[PDB]
Amino acid sequence: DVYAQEKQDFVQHFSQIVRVLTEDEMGHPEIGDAIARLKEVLEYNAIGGKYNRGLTVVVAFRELVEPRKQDADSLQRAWTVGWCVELLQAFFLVADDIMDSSLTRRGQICWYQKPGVGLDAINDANLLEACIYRLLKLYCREQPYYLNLIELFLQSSYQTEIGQTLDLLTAPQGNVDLVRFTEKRYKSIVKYKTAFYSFYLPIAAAMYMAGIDGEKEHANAKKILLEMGEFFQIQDDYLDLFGDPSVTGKIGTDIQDNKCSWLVVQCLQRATPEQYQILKENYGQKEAEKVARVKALYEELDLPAVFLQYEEDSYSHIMALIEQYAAPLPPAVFLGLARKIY
Amino acid sequence: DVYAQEKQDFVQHFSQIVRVLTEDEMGHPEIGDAIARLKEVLEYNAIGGKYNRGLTVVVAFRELVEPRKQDADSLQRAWTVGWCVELLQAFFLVADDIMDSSLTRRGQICWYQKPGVGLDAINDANLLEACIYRLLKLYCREQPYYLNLIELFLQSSYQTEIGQTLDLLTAPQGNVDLVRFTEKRYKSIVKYKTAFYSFYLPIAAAMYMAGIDGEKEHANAKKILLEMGEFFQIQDDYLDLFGDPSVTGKIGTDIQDNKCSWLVVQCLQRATPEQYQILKENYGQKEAEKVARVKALYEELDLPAVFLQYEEDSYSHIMALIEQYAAPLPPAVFLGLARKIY
Ligand SMILES: O=P(O)(O)C(Nc1cncc(-c2ccc(OC3CC3)cc2)c1)P(=O)(O)O
Ligand SMILES: O=P(O)(O)C(Nc1cncc(-c2ccc(OC3CC3)cc2)c1)P(=O)(O)O
Ligand code: NI
Ligand code: NI
Ligand code: NI
Ligand code: NI
Ligand code: NI
Ligand code: NI
Repeated sequence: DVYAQEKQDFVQHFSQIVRVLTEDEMGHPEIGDAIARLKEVLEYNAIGGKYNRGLTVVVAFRELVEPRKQDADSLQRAWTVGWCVELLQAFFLVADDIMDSSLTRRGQICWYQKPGVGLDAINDANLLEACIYRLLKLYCREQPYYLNLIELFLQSSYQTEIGQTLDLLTAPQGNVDLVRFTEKRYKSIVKYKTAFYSFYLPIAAAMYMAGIDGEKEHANAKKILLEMGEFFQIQDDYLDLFGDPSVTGKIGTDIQDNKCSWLVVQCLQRATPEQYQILKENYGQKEAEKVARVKALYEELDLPAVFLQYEEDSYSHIMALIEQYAAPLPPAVFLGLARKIY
Repeated sequence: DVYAQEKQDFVQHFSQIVRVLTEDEMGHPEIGDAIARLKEVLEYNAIGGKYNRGLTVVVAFRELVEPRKQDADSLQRAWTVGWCVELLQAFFLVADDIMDSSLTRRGQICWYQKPGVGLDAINDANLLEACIYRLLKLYCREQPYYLNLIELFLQSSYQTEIGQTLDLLTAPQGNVDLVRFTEKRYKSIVKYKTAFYSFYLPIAAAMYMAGIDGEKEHANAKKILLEMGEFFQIQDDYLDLFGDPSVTGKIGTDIQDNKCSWLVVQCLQRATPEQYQILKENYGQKEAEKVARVKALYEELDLPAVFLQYEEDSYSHIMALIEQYAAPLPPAVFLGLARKIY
């Protein structure tokens, strides 16, 4: 597994990231305390996940750059850009966990729930975002791809934010409207909130670093990657209720938060009138017994089986897209990523 | 007054900003509802202030670009970049108002306090930030200053965020430590949280648009502008307690929020032991009668008089800095801005 193989060098590069994002400001001692908070923020919120998004930059870089061009410095830049993706994820999750009223993340209490943090986490999240552009400047300003990367990160953030807006719009608190939860709406939400940044961004970043900047190449890659990302968000939704939190590292809130989850969409597609009313009466509310009734209804409708069938069909479809669209990139770039997520 | 003179054309350019930040996504109808929320967000949070930061870009542009180079399109770009500064301010204020537990802003309820908004405002604030880079791309991508502007905005955001971190660190909730509130610490906080983005950013943006990209020119401008910005934040702190909210458009929260305000710093400098204990017992707490005791102590110490004397000395100092550092830029660039704020 090329990911488990690159993981150790990638993870060890973190203290170098933290050191340069502190060292860069030691010529201004007056911001010492702020920089110390930044370090706490990075340590708590950028470490402890699987690193799949950042590692995808590194793995793809190795597979797209001619081995003779992979010198020490280029590899440093690839690990930094990987870490930029992870910092973006860290920004996103800190803010998302506040907006979703989440409890735990990567097996520890959400940053905003720590005593003494609370809504100061809004600023911390944004500092994580700023660090991306500081690293890009420090490591990539002289490279021909510098502006492509800055623009890719900004664009990906805008897309992701538009997706979060749809997520939040489709899920008003205290307001049960199941008529909004359609398959068409679900697909749009997950394309924007998740697929672009989790799948397109890291590969595209590696493509740009390899000098692959053509509009058609990027469009073909994106065809595969946005579909992979849709599957990934369906799986996240499934695991929100049916996943083991000792493995997922977090407690699900989608039912309580009135979310347009893939589960509720599949539920509505299959439910009788009587089952629809049950869902209506119990969805979107904090009460544990109401949530349990929703989970029981999903179990009654065999949604776990439906998901396992979906995962098989999705995997086959993604593989067919790789056959259609991978060239001229090595298919391994996409296969290695599919292996991680399926 | 050159500001009141440019204000109308600037403010009318807003519906064009809103139209291009909607029109740009009409080739993706699936995000319609998100774009509609974005429009509400822009209307509520980018309109109703004095527009001093955005107008400074426009005024400076007119004074720094040779009149023969001020064609229709360049002026559009100057109004857009002005609006970028205002969108940055909109991002900042939406998030700040949440973190400060504020009630009103520009004479209406804070966006996050509207029923149905609440912490979804975290995402709205970030969308405002994303819009900056979308406008820069749409209007300035072909210009030689495009990367300078992207980098200036990102840098200014990072500085501002580091300043907000210090603000929040120096003001822990439920925790009265007046020993932290020193003059040295106060200056650092306000340089970073306010001076860079409110004063340096808009002028620098105009400088870059005029092709003035030299490190020394920018450093000289910054010497004036960071001091102006310190004065501006002292004044904001004074008005937080002593300003008329029908004029400021907002209710102050600095005492309740345990802030390192210029007022509390001046208070500590002058207070007897007995007055120190009063401050200690009453600062940083929600109770209206405690806040009132703090205000009474500041009045007992003639802090309003101290502020009026400060404003006179600061104005003279800023004018002396303009004499030292304005050349070769027209002094009017700095004088017009000083006139607005003093
Ligand atoms: O990991 P989680 O299951 O919490 C998922 N988290 C997730 C997935 N995709 C995008 C985001 C995201 C991105 C930006 C956000 O806010 C921007 C201002 C920060 C919030 C959330 C968050 P979700 O809540 O969608 O089920
Ligand atoms: O207008 P206000 O009096 O509320 C002032 N607002 C203000 C002044 N300077 C900087 C900010 C600011 C910037 C970024 C922020 O958070 C970034 C993630 C958004 C929060 C606040 C906010 P302050 O609270 O400092 O007295
Ligand atoms: Ni979430
Ligand atoms: Ni979410
Ligand atoms: Ni989820
Ligand atoms: Ni405030
Ligand atoms: Ni504040
Ligand atoms: Ni204030």
